[PDB]
Amino acid sequence: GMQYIKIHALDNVAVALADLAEGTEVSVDNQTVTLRQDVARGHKFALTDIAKGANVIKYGLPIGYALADIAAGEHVHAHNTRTNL
Amino acid sequence: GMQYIKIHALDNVAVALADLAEGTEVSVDNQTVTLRQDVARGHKFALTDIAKGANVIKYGLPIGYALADIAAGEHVHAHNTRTNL
Repeated sequence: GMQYIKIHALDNVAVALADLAEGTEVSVDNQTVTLRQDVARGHKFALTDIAKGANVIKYGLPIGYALADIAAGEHVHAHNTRTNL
Repeated sequence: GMQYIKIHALDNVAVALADLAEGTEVSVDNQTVTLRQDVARGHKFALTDIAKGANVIKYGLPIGYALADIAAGEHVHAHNTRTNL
């Protein structure tokens, strides 16, 4: 099966579908993303840089914002984002 | 776009993509259901009954479990499920 799902075309995060190790390369939307941390199954990782204060877009919706600068390929979770739904 | 997304074929929840009113009839992945509470954009609702203790399945993964019996078309959130990812 797929290692990740990118739920919606506008999303700047994808969800890991397996426990993915730091340094793993993923092919998403005709580009490559390299994980910068371990990302547990079900957790988000960044498809692009998400600057501090910038929206996390998931399901095509702004679901929250970054609490600090997040780099493409980093683990996105409670530590570095706030969810606003 | 749609008013909801069922992300994976195994999921027993869908994600509202707009603020859906109590009463709305939903059709997805050949499945129908009628909403029993308002469901805010970005929030989950049950596609089928989910018994107390039973997994919430989202992204094709077990992401958590029900704290109480959940009826098809109910709002699924912190009040009636726990997330274990």
